[PDB]
Amino acid sequence: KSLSAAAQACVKKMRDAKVNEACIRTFIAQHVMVSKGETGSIPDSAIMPVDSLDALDSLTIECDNAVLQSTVVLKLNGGLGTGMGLCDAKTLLEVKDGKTFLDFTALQVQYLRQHCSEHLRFMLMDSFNTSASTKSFLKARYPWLYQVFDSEVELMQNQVPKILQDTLEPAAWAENPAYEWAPPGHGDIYTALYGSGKLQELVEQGYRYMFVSNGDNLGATIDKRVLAYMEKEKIDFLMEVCRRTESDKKGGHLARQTVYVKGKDGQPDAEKRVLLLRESAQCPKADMESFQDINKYSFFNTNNLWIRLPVLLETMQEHGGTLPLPVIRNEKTVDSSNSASPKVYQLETAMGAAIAMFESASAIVVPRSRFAPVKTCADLLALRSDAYVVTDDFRLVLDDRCHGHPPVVDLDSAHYKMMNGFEKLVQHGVPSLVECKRVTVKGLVQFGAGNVLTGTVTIENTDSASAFVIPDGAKLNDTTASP
Ligand SMILES: O=c1ccn([C@H]2C[C@H](O)[C@@H](COP(=O)(O)CP(=O)(O)OP(=O)(O)O)O2)c(=O)[nH]1
Repeated sequence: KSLSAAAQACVKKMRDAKVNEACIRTFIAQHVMVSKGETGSIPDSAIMPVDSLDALDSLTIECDNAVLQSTVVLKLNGGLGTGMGLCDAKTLLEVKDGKTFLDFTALQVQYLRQHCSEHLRFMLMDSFNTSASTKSFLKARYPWLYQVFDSEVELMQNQVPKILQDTLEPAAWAENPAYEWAPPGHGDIYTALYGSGKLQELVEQGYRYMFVSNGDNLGATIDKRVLAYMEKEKIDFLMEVCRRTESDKKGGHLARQTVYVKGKDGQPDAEKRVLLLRESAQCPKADMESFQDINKYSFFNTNNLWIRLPVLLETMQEHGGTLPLPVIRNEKTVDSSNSASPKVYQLETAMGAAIAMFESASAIVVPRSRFAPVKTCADLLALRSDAYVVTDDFRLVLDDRCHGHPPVVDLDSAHYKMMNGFEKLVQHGVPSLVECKRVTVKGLVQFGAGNVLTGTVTIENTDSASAFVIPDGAKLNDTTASP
């Protein structure tokens, strides 16, 4: 009511689409913020760095199994993994030995149900793109999960209209009606859990803790030392972070901020703390130096989050059924391929940003073994290789002969960024990267079946007339090999 015609059009639009009401309430709130000209900037003058945290390696103590019976595991399955040029679900790529990401997860859940807590709950966050494939995979590979897939496993992600930069109205593309919508970031999970009523369901069913992570990350597995830690320190929201390195200067960082509880009564000294998240887009042009200074801001979000659900539900109800979160303003056109299509805004939230929205919240430093996404085919190769190994609880860990360090793989992105070409590289077989510090492939190359490599291994093809084919059983140590 009393909303600008622009907003009113969006409501009307989403109504006809039969869009969940929790999404419309949330999105309009976000639409208003933008319309009022909220910059969304997070300057250094508004924040202080975080310098000390508990480490996961230091905790020894495991929780009892009764805890795990009220735990929910939720993976994010929205991504298409187009970065490797794949038009279906990313989690469905083979990782090791005919097993996909979705395989290792399902097998890990299986372990916990049998050997620890049978009441453990598994859920998935699917986009419209990933829903069918995910269901079809489970129907063949994991019946029990499929059986309930529709009923309590699958949580569908919402879609939100792209608004015109020019009038903030819902964009209209007659060529492709589907391009009028966009996913609202992975922070939509909260809005999805509320409107679907599945938050209310779980809590009523006596489910307290939930662990959320990215599907493409095989580092993220349940660790009972984290659950015990939360119970002991009464934490409602725990964000796993790894250390920010030279490579991570582009990535966002964990920071802290101050508000005050009402009144100045008590000892007039002690302050408050809130933990927030700052993406690069939120940082102003002037503060970009410190932002990339990893000695000041030393931690980044691994997106492995443990949440206390009843508290989470309570919090949303205080704010009228939604969870306010900082809104990234995505500047695009309605059809990304068309440069001359109408310029639009896409409003997106991050799931890690909610940390600042909880009274009892914290951040724990985990080893980078717990942050292992496969963004590229180079990363995909490492896992196929014998450098890694599958455990009896179905974890993926680095073989002991690597002595803690995983083989760096450089692939020529002209040929190998695409999974298509990449498969041709490994077509005849797979090499042994366990003893290989660094491997590099330039130009067009195809591997022999059973080869092995040690130390620095460079493979260069400048000719690029056909492909340099490695002999079977060939061995390369601290060398470059061209034809
Ligand atoms: O909105 C989301 C975003 C991510 N993911 C999952 C899938 C991802 O593995 C992960 C984070 O992906 P991102 O950094 O967001 C990248 P991007 O989603 O642009 O990727 P593709 O273009 O789809 O390939 O969480 C979701 O389930 N929902």
